[PDB]
Amino acid sequence: SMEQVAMELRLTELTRLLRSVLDQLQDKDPARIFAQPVSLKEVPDYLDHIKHPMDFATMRKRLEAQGYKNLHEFEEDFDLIIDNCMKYNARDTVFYRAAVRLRDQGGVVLRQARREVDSIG
Repeated sequence: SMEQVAMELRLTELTRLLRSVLDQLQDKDPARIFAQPVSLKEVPDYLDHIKHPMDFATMRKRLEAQGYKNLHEFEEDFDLIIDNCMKYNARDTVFYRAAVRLRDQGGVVLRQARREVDSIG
């Protein structure tokens, strides 16, 4: 149908906007702490602690398969990255602190992304 095509075009455009959001958020992680999944070879107890691991590569795979239907889904994954890290690592660690900084800096990007998603529809 023509309606299915129009819905598909909306999703493609949301994907484009979320790709630019993802890039902007990942630049706030210049240490690349959150770039890849926590290695289960290197942290073998991880899944005993963190039930839904997340990282930027995994989000990028979902994004490129158009697997985010709305901004809320995407934000959920971003918050996982932060929240996972702030539980596994203590306050006095470079990892915890990288998360706090990513959260605070990413808030600004996400606030305008929400306005753009609503505005453009």
